[PDB]
Amino acid sequence: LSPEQLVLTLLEAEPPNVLVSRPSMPFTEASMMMSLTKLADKELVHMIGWAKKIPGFVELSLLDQVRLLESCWMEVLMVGLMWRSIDHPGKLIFAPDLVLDRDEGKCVEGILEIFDMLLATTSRFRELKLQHKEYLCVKAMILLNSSRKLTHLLNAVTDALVWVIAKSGISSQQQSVRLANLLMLLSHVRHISNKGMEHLLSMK
Amino acid sequence: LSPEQLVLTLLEAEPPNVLVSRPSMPFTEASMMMSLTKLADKELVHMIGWAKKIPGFVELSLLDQVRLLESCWMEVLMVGLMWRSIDHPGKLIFAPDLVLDRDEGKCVEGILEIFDMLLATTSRFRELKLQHKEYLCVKAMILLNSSRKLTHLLNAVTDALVWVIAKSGISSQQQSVRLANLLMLLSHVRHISNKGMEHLLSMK
Ligand SMILES: CCCCN(C)C(=O)CCCCCCCCCC[C@@H]1Cc2cc(O)ccc2[C@H]2CC[C@]3(C)[C@@H](O)CC[C@H]3[C@H]12
Ligand SMILES: CCCCN(C)C(=O)CCCCCCCCCC[C@@H]1Cc2cc(O)ccc2[C@H]2CC[C@]3(C)[C@@H](O)CC[C@H]3[C@H]12
Ligand code: NI
Ligand code: NI
Ligand code: NI
Ligand code: NI
Repeated sequence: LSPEQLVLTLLEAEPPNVLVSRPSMPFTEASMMMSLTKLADKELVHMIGWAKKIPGFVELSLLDQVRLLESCWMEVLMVGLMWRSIDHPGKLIFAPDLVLDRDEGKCVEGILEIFDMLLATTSRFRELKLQHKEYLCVKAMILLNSSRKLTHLLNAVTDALVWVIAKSGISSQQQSVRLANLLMLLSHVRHISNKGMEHLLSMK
Repeated sequence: LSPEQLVLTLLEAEPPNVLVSRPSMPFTEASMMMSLTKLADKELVHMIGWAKKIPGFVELSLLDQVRLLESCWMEVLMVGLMWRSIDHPGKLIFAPDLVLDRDEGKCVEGILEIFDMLLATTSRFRELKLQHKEYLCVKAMILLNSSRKLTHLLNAVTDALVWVIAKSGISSQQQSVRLANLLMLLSHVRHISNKGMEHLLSMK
């Protein structure tokens, strides 16, 4: 498979959006957590089908498959949330009809800071002018950077990210730099996922 | 400062080694933890002077300075340990005269698995044929990838890593790939540092 072809299959593998909605009345700690939780449940179902569409993922052992989805699922969700909210300052686009204002974060104890960390990282991706095609490779690298067919798969995604950056036309050095900047941003997603998780544990 | 000049100052900023030694008798949980702990203490002193030699680090606010050293110190220590043990399968080179066999890990409860994670990541760096000059930039990127003079500093280190990879002579695409592989290895160091820390907490 060529890089371009790898990208095209990732593009077609995007999960469908989820059918949700904001309760008409003002959010409460209960209804906001109820909404986020139902949303994630449906996204988690679609995430499994998405990973199965990544070229070579189903050829991995069932155990490795489950292992990857299990250890980086909050990260895959957050980066999708960031991509969706990239062009909307102060807003988190959890789902097409589940758009939350930053200030709504005070509706839940301790979610405000997590919202703020998501908004900041999203702003960095915006400043970097992240492209939708680079978002697809970066998302697949989060799921896979955790040995043999796996390393092969990661390499393929990496060559697909490099091909996408080459098509932007900047210089060779600026292409390396851009690569380094995209990858260093994923470690920020890792950090916010760890805090979001602890935020969940203490909560439920 | 040119990339080459940035590298040369990092090279001269390497901390001096520490004066330590193995107790003559066979290690016990107490004497192994005593040795590791004294070693780290002295390395932690030298780490502070090293960071102060990174071009632009002292111009950062005192608060940011302390913040960086405080959040990624175990990572900077582990990557130095990995570099030192790169050419020695089954051995962790904690210090010139503090060389531990893998099997000595059973001398302390729960250290065996941490030793094993360090040895595995070290083997990956060996397979990648990590160069000492790339090790210097990667180490400085761990300390700095955590806004303005900081971003400037990180960019400078990144351009220094890219310059070092260009001098290896591989193709443009293989240079991007190599960059992506070095950076993805640092996230493994992050993970082992988290486990080593928890291992310490539960312990002391
Ligand atoms: C997909 C395969 C893995 C499935 N496995 C093994 C699992 O364990 C899944 C476990 C399901 C966990 C149920 C809880 C659902 C998570 C909802 C996340 C909830 C909804 C959500 C949705 C997104 O699309 C992105 C981020 C987020 C989270 C960001 C961080 C928040 C704001 C935290 O601060 C509190 C609420 C969290 C948000
Ligand atoms: C430098 C500025 C930061 C200083 N600050 C704010 C601090 O808090 C420093 C705190 C000092 C912590 C004291 C404990 C010393 C750490 C010794 C680490 C101990 C020695 C050591 C030395 C290395 O050069 C590399 C890794 C390592 C660790 C690897 C992971 C191990 C094997 C764990 O599984 C148990 C022992 C750990 C090893
Ligand atoms: Ni569905
Ligand atoms: Ni939009
Ligand atoms: Ni000294
Ligand atoms: Ni050696």
